[PDB]
Amino acid sequence: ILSVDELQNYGINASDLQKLKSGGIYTVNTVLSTTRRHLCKIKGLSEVKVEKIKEAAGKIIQVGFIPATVQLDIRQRVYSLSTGSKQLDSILGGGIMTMSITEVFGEFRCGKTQMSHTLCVTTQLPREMGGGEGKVAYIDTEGTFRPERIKQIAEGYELDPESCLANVSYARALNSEHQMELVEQLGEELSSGDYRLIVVDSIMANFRVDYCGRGELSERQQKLNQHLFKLNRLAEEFNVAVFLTNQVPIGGHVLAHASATRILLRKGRGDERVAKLQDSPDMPEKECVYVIGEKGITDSSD
Amino acid sequence: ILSVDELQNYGINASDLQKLKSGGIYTVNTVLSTTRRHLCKIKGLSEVKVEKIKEAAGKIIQVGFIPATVQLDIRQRVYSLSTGSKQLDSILGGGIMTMSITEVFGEFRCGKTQMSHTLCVTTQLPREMGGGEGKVAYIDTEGTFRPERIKQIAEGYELDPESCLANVSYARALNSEHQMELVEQLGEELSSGDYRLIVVDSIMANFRVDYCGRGELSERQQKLNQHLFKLNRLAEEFNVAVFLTNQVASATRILLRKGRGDERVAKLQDSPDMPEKECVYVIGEKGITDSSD
Amino acid sequence: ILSVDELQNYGINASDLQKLKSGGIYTVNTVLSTTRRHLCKIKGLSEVKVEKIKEAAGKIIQVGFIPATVQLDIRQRVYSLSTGSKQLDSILGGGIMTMSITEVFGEFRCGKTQMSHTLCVTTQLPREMGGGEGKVAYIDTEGTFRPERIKQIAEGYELDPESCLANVSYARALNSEHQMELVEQLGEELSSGDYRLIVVDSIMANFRVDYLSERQQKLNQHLFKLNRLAEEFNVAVFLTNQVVLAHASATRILLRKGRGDERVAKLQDSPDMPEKECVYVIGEKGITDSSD
Amino acid sequence: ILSVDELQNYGINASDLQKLKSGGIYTVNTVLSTTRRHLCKIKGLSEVKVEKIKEAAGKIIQVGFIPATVQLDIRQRVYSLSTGSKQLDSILGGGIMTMSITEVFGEFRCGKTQMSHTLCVTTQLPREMGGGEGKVAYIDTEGTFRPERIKQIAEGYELDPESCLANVSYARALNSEHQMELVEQLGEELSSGDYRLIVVDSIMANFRVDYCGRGELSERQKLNQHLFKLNRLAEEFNVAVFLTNQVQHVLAHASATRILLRKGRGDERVAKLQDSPDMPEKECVYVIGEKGITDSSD
Amino acid sequence: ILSVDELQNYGINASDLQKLKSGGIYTVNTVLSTTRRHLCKIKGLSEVKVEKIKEAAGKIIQVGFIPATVQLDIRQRVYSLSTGSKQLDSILGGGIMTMSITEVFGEFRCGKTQMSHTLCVTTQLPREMGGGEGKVAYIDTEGTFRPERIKQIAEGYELDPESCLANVSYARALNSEHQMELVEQLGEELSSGDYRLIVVDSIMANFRVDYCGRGELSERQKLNQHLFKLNRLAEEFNVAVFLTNQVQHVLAHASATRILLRKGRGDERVAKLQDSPDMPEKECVYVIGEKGITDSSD
Amino acid sequence: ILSVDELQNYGINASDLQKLKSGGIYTVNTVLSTTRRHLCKIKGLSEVKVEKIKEAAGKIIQVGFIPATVQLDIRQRVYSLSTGSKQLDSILGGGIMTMSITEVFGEFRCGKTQMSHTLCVTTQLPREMGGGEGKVAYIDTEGTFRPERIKQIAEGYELDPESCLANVSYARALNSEHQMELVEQLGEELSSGDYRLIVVDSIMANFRVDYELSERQQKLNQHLFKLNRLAEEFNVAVFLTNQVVLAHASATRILLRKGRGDERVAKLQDSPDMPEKECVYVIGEKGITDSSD
Ligand SMILES: Nc1ncnc2c1ncn2[C@@H]1O[C@H](COP(=O)(O)OP(=O)(O)O)[C@@H](O)[C@H]1O
Ligand SMILES: Nc1ncnc2c1ncn2[C@@H]1O[C@H](COP(=O)(O)OP(=O)(O)O)[C@@H](O)[C@H]1O
Ligand SMILES: Nc1ncnc2c1ncn2[C@@H]1O[C@H](COP(=O)(O)OP(=O)(O)O)[C@@H](O)[C@H]1O
Ligand SMILES: [Mg+2]
Ligand SMILES: [Mg+2]
Ligand SMILES: [Mg+2]
Repeated sequence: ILSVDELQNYGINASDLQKLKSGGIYTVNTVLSTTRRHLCKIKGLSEVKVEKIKEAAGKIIQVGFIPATVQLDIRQRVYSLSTGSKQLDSILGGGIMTMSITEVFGEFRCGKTQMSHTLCVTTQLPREMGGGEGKVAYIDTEGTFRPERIKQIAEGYELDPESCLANVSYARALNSEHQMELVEQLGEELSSGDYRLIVVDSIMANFRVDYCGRGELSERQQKLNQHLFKLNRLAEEFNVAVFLTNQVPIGGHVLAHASATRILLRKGRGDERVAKLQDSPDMPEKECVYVIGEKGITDSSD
Repeated sequence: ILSVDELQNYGINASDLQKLKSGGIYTVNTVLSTTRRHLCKIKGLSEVKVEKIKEAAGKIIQVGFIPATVQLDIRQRVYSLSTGSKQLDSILGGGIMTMSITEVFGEFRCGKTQMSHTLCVTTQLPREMGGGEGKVAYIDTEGTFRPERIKQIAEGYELDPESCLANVSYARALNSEHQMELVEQLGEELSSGDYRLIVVDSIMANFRVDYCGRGELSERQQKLNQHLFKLNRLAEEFNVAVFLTNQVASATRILLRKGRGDERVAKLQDSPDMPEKECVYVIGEKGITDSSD
Repeated sequence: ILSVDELQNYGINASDLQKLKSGGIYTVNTVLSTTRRHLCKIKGLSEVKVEKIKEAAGKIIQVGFIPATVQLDIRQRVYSLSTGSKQLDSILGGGIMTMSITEVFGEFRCGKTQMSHTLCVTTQLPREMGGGEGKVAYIDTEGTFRPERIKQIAEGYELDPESCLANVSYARALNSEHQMELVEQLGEELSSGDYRLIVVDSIMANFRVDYLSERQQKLNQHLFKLNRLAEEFNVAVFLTNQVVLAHASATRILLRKGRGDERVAKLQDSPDMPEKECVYVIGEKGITDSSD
Repeated sequence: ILSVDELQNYGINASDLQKLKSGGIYTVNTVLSTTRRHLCKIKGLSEVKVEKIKEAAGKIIQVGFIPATVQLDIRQRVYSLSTGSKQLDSILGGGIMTMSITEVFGEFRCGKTQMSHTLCVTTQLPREMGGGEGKVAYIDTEGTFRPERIKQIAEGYELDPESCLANVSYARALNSEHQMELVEQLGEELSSGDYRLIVVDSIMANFRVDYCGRGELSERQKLNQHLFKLNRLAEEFNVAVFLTNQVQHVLAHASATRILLRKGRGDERVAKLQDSPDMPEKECVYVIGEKGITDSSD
Repeated sequence: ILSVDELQNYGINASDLQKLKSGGIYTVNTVLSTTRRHLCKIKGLSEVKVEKIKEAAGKIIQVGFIPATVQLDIRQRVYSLSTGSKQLDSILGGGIMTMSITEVFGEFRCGKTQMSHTLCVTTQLPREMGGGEGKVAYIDTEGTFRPERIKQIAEGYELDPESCLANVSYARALNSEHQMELVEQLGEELSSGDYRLIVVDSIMANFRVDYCGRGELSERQKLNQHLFKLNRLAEEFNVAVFLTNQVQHVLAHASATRILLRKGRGDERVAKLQDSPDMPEKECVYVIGEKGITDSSD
Repeated sequence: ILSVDELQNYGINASDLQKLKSGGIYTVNTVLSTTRRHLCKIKGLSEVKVEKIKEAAGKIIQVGFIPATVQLDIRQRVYSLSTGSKQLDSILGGGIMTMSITEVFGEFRCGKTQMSHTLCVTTQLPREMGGGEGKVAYIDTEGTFRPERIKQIAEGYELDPESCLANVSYARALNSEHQMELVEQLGEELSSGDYRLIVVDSIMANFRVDYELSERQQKLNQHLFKLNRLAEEFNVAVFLTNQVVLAHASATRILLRKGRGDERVAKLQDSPDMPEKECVYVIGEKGITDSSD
């Protein structure tokens, strides 16, 4: 990831960089992504500075027409974060992928928060065993974050548990607007390049709580759009997997279109649970079997 | 617990604070957890002043990304409210957890009211003795409260019956609605911060009789739901444990069944910390205990 | 127990009092225990009107978290009415308990009616010897009520017979609907607050004849109304039953025929006391101990 | 006893009264007793009509809580029908009491039919000597109703025998359903208020024959309905119900009081009060003489 | 395709040619297409210079009235790019046709991106079997372009995956302004004449987010200019512009031919030729197999 | 039709014919129609030459008030170009009229291009069948011309298709200025006199993107004036199509609309002489045909 600071040599004053920081512009990728119209309304930014900023930013990263071979090289750098269950890793083609949006959904009691915790613990695993070796941002919209569970699963994975606990980040989304403010503020944390996973558990809870009654659902939806859009944008810029959790599916066409990958969970026999991929741009629908044990989400044979 | 007093020296007028008091906001955590649109809905509050109130609340304590190590340090303050049964304490990690909602259901004469009384007495116990050394609030819907039982249990644990009987604030939840605003007006009581337990027994007794007939169950549900929602949030910022009793949203769920003779069986259904287990208990002179006890 | 008339002092027109009394609301306690939704169902009352009447009633008597010492004090006024036998009263903690539903059941002629008469006479006794010093409302469904038995037992306890008879308010329930309307009208007569006991003998002798799901729902409504009335009016509602209803009754006792006139009373269920059994007998003095 | 015709002046036309009488309702007490649902089953009656009928009946005779002194005054209207033997009258507290069911049972020849004849002849006696001074409805399920015995006992009680015979309403029940049809047509002739006793001798003779096999024992809830109807008329007409039964849980709970009849030494007979709502168990000695049941010493 | 570099020897210096390159004019056909008023807007270009450039370009290729046999010969140079399913090719009369705008639209998951990848590979096919034997210009507006998918489909089409990927030129459009800047800069790369297809998947993705509120619908004429530029590129460069649209008027006018995609039972998919310049409305069955869009039978 | 070559015997040298031909004048009719001033603006033609040419050419045709005695004979020289639909020709009086500009307009997919293609073939037919037995000039501004469609329609009419394409001269109008150049030097091709139709499809396509309105209509009216005179002295029909000041130039106007289902409506919006009427047409393999046919 390349931030906005390293622009000092290209002819950008510190005042303009600070204005970009205040506007939520923390990296070159979001400099390119943000249009000149949206760049203009940034506080303190003129209608002539945004252009020269744009040509300055265009020089660092080659933004143009390229053969698909270098595009394959680009997509080689996304990480297939393991979801704990090896069969669930295989069915998704490696598991949750960074730079893309993946949603898990189902009834209550189906094992979603446990999937989130398993991702939080395995995301700090290095390459070649399903980890990304990158930090995690957890948004707790349900107040259900249990750090001792993360330490437990870390002991299960034979890693220094205190390190795993310090690496994972955490926020308690007290309301939908607090969650929105948090996802908007992720700029200066994701800019450092240490974070390679955002997990929201759940995504819709505060939206359903704050917005009640049919007279504001559309409002919710469009806010959701922005929220979801930002998440997707945050996925594409900093190369982080966005892992949503939702109850039931619900979210409508808005969430169906926003979510690139979708998984449904349902109960099986005892602690055995069964999952169904429902939508994905790479793989067809199939089935998988998992269990919730002392080390989070694993295979039944584990 | 950080009440709304610390807004005054941060740039908030006394009239604004009193309006917040009328608005149901009595702690810094509560105002930090209230939506701007929700905060301006309070009568006498304009949308311009709620913003400055919000950052005034935000300066005293930060809300956002905090390393999970610090979140674990914060979680370390929670106290396990001992049920009185050492084995049942073990199967729940020391008892009822704070910051969360506990629900108990089963057939009648299964000890749920006895469980409520035992928690109501053990809450006064100091730390490392299964209690938070804090006060109790009892919200009675079935009218089965017996202060004589609290005195008896305080005798059983070698506690002053008058002292434990004194640290219990009691109120009858006559109807479902009255239950709603009796839960709503807990801000004043918990703003002292001494409280560690709130008990409602039973949760569904008032709602089941206030809304009868399949013509309104749906709306009845959401009523109950919003009630539950408040309870859930009412459990978090105040570091209290809410014990809900049910008759046959809740973070913990327990089933109680009648066993052979005078013993009963306890089973766990839902928990965000430990898997389900099984246990046995009796109702001795000190309340719910182990059979050998 | 305070009538809603003090509510008149709070800027409230007499039409409100008449409407509340017509709707079955006869005391500030009933106002506090009645919901806005059901109070609006009363003809002539609007939503804001019900809101203001409720807040005025709450201004009369506060309903909120009080220290439990005050709850013990208000619990001290709870009356323990002797059943006539010292053993059963001891295993009951001092007799029957007000603010609660006591149900006794057993075989045919286990002494349920005789023990109902003993409860009818003992409640008129003052405190310090297991009484309640007040009147008793006797709802009879099988036709087994006998004033002469009450007179004889009252003479046994060495008190005026005719005053004892005039001290009991009796009603015969002909069928289930009459049984319900009687307990509905109990509020008006109990608003005076003199009564202490509500005997129903027996609860479902008319429900069985008049009818299942509708019968069960109607009986559930009946028992709920009885329980609410017992809670609000500081009276013990004592039920008898023959051989669902356990849900409403706070305390349950089973009666078994023994050898000859000897009878066994078993505490099958209680909210407070443990499972204990005892022996009693029906004699010239009513319900007495086996040695007595 | 106030008939339903007393509702005519309260705002009810004769058509509704006739429709009520068609359903077996001849007394305002029966109007109050019958639930609104059962009154809806009456042909030609609507829910509004049922409600207004009930409201009108409530006003003429009040139902509500009253002081128990008034209830003692009401219970003072209960007759004590003489059994014929003074000691058994003392044991029973005055004899056979109306408003309740009295059952007598025992072996054959104990004198159950003779007891029924004695009651049918002594009910006609005035008060203050054990009589109810009213008519008696005899139902014979055995063919043993002997008017000559009634005449003989009436002559024994120095009373006109012809009036005694004319004063008793005799019916012969051929089978069980005929016996029922009799008991729920009894409402018409009981409305006159002249009857104080309903003798059913016996209650089991027709049922033990008309129903045979374990399949029909469950059906004989029909007997429950029969006995409930008898108790209802006993309550709402102030008449004693004197049932007769033989020996070889229904009647145990249906009958308010019970008596065993047993054979003694020689012609002596013993009557044991097995159950009674208010009296304790005792035993009496009696004989069956020319005047029916009589004290053994006399 | 003859680049404007053919004007250097006709009496135009290199500076004017370089300015033409900077002005977006890269072909003599592009010179003839555009009006002199548009050339005079270019910095450093005067009216006389513009006129002499137009005069010189007119001599290279004639623009006048010719017999329709010659125009039939010219129309014989269109490319019939197979869609992937032979049935839909028969419905289209040869599949995709160049010098035209083909717009396929449908709901999410319908298979517009899969068909775009099938097109990226099948255009590279030599002709006589449904191909175009040329490069592809892929513009992605949603991040859904999978090079591995093209690799796998090309392997299904027994081709070298590495060269097949090297031919297609990919561009990720972050926002609408970038998407446009890309489409006008497409003129420089298209001047080689190697390309046969320009995929835009999807056309309206950046517009739904870069413009919000009823105020900016009027500005979202800029999209019309975008589509006009795409149409001009397709007309001048003998390339087929294949658009993708998401469903929930002027856009319909811009596209020469349209296809609508619908989901059927199971994985069966249906394609309807909603609008076509010279074909009737029909229905086709297709599936997304290991080699992209293909017939349901195979 | 007689070209300016026959003027040479009047006393005019061949040294001035080429420059006047470069000025857009190729026939004596164009000489008479044009004014002295417009000949003066032509480079190389002096005022003496301007007056000499016109005075020499004017001794073949007179100018004055005209009773209709002889014009009816000249009026019957007008051809009736069949549209392909008997009903549509009937409401149009037998088909598209020459000596005038016919304009059809409609929204997207109304069949205007198909109508132009059909009219390219029906002209090939002789008279007494709705044709003109002559060439067709197609000016295309949207790129929707298809010689294979002409093939199909000519096959439909039982005609030689290769000859039919041989008799259709095509020209693609890239922009408005090239469109006007095509129109202005179209006279040199029509000087042969064998043409019977001129198709411009569509007339407004180039101007809507090239153009500021004042100059747009200023140029458009000149374009329409030139088209109208071409149609006038060349005995050809100018067929224009429009997508939905033009109405004044076009003598006949037709609206094509999509009706219920696949039915299409051809309303006669405006005609110089015949009343507004109604028709239904279908685009078949033969081009434009009647709904029943
Ligand atoms: N510390 C633990 N060790 C083992 N299992 C646990 C632990 N904590 C929770 N679980 C199990 O994880 C299961 C699913 O939890 P969770 O993911 O929170 O469900 P949800 O899908 O509702 O979020 C629970 O049934 C519980 O038994
Ligand atoms: N990598 C793949 N390999 C095979 N089939 C695929 C692949 N990706 C998607 N599909 C199929 O195509 C469908 C989605 O096609 P896509 O072009 O992404 O739809 P759209 O563009 O209309 O949203 C999937 O449901 C699946 O059937
Ligand atoms: N060869 C053909 N045979 C029959 N109908 C056709 C043929 N070609 C096109 N069409 C019909 O003609 C219509 C196209 O009309 P078009 O000429 O494009 O009008 P416009 O130019 O006003 O858009 C299409 O809807 C199509 O159904
Ligand atoms: Mg969860
Ligand atoms: Mg797509
Ligand atoms: Mg067209």
